Amino acid sequence: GSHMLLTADTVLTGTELLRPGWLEIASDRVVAVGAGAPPAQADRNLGAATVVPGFVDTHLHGGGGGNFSAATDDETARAVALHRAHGSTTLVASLVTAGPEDLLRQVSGLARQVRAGLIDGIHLEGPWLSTLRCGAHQPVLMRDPDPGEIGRVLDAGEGTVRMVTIAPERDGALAAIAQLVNAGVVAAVGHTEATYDQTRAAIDAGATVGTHLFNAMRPIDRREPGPAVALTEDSRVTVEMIVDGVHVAPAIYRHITQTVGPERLSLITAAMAATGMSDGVYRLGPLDIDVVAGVARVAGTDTIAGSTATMEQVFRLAVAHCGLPRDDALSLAVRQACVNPARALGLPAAGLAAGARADLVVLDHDLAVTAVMRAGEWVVT
Amino acid sequence: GSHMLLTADTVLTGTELLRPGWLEIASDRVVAVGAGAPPAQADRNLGAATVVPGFVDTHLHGGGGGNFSAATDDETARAVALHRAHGSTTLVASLVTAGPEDLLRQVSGLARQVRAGLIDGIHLEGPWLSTLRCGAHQPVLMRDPDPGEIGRVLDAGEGTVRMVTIAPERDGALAAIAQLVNAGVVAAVGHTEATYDQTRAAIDAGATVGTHLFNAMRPIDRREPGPAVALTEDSRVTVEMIVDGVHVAPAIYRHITQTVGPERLSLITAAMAATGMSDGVYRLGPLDIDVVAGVARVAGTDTIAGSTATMEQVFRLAVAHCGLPRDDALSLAVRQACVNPARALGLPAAGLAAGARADLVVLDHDLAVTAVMRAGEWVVTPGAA
Ligand SMILES: CC(=O)N[C@@H]1[C@@H](O)[C@H](O)[C@@H](COP(=O)(O)O)O[C@@H]1O
Ligand SMILES: [Cl-]
Ligand SMILES: [Cl-]
Ligand SMILES: [Zn+2]
Ligand SMILES: [Zn+2]
Repeated sequence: GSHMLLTADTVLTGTELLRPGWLEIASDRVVAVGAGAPPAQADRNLGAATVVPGFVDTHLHGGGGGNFSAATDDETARAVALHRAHGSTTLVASLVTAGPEDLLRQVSGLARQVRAGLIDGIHLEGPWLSTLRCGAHQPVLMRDPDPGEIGRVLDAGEGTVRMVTIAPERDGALAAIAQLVNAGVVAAVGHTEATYDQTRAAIDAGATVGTHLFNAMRPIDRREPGPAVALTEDSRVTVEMIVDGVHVAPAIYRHITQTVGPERLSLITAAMAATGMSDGVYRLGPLDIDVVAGVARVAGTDTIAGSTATMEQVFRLAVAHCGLPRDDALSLAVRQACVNPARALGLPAAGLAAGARADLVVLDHDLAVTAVMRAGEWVVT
Repeated sequence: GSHMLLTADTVLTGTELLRPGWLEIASDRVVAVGAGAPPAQADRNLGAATVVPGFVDTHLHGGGGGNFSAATDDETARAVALHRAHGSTTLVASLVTAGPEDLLRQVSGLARQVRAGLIDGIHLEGPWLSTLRCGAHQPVLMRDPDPGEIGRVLDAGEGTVRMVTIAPERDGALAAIAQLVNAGVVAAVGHTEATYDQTRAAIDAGATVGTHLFNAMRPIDRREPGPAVALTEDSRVTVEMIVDGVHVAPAIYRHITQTVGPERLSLITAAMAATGMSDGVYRLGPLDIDVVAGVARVAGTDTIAGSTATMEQVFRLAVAHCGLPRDDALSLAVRQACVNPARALGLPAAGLAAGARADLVVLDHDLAVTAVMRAGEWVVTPGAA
């Protein structure tokens, strides 16, 4: 654009709650943001709306019928369009376990769409995972992390692979974590039967993210705490959680938030390709997924295979279920849905502040998305 | 009575860490506490020792060969003498699940020792329980909480029953919790297969304590969190934890401390009658117990017969495993072993402060007890441990 001055009764910047607030947008940047009456006459008076920074979804597999694992322009476009429509202005595309050949093709294909700007990075969830915690993955393809293949895969992405999930109990997992962190890649722990001690070792080797805490993860036990306690204990780790109301009980979300504090939890969707569509049978990598009432299940089991949630939905549920008063709930959920995930992944600092890119979301009273701006242009006007 | 002046390199009062510190004792009361040099020449300089308030053990079954469930002067005296020598200056004696007539006799007999001053209260850990997990005491006598029997048992205690463990899923549990709170008794949640929702209902009905969190309790599951999460979530609840290194992993104790904060965890021993006994085989109530390297087992079996922890041991393990630097660790451990449990049970607020009873413990640099004072007199005088 050129000159936009927005007002709204509430503006959350990432670190403060402005009531009322205003933002001045020039081209694709925020030039200025503040509380009270605006420094000039406003162009857009949003009224009784809440403005938050754009949502930063760092772990999702598709949407609107599109699968990121397809690594085609059409499927990526329809996934990006749906999530962007719901306020996810930054997206890390996740790949499920795959054979070496398909992995290179998928990484190369997605890396092109990063460079094109459709997605902001690649997450490799697999193949270096535990077969005991596979879920919606093909366990046959999981393998020990080999430093030759890791280098080949990172070479193919040309710096666009941002995060790799590792099962810390596989042979060569601790070397692979060091190898990833030397390449500037975030090492995440997930899909693992690791003990407390093995997860603690992975953290000391440089893992800094917990992949959807409590899902595909050994449970907490009084004598063997398991990975979830190692991950919540260490302040260097940002834990992911899927708060769609299906993957973990809301009281678990509340418990972990209590434990790790406001800066150490990231909300994610793990959205699959049926997000935004109708019910039926779908595809995730090389698997068939039956979505019944929006609940994704691997065809023929009881295993939930991913969510059908957008960041707008998990934001709303975080606010409702975090147990804090409304204003504090909004502030917390903005840290979890915008600030913490961008920080954890080395992404452009989320936040509405002078010089930041103008990515923001307008929420109505019920906290539904009414507008979405990305790079200073309305995606949803 | 005259004023005794004590000095030590470090005095923890329950809220402050004084370095150096001093305390003035008159009769059985603390007169004054302060930092720096004493007001006069001290009657005893404890030197390079750390003084803490007396330990408050709110859940234990015996020690030194005595079972509180015996409800005799001889068994209670032996248990009290053992734990007192390791710094527990306040004790709440626990009874396991028992038959209705045996329950009344045990309560009646322990109430007399409350009135005599050997113990400070009674905890009924049973019979209104409902778990078969390891830790179950006598599950064939577990039964629904009948308000008639509760009134009869509370009457028998003449106000000395301070805590009652309730499994929240039994018919009548929520009513029993309301009945206990109205009678001024603490309702604890424990020995239960209750869901998260059923436990949160018990908390809304007035339960304020979790009986040895994670032990004898449904575990945490991602879709059914179980009672431990309801108990850690609610600020009204003080959770018990047995930190002897065996009942819960040290990192679980850190996790829970990190979750609930410094005010909401109590260290307990759940000590059984073999606590503090030398290696050997012993007749303790209805069981032959074999003690090997301080671990008690029923003779002829590999099965561990419960905790043999003293408050001295759990305090030292709490300081070692809480993951804080030493001074912050001592300050947390004093809250968990002294202030939080006394407050949860409505006991005389622990702490070395003007007006408080003179109950304190002297520890060396290894955090071993070297002296114990209770009501202004040395139970264990410095050097005699
Ligand atoms: C793509 C993928 O792997 N998604 C996982 C799924 O595998 C797992 O079954 C589910 C719950 O796992 P849980 O039953 O251990 O919580 O979480 C995620 O949806
Ligand atoms: Cl997932
Ligand atoms: Cl016990
Ligand atoms: Zn995933
Ligand atoms: Zn007990």
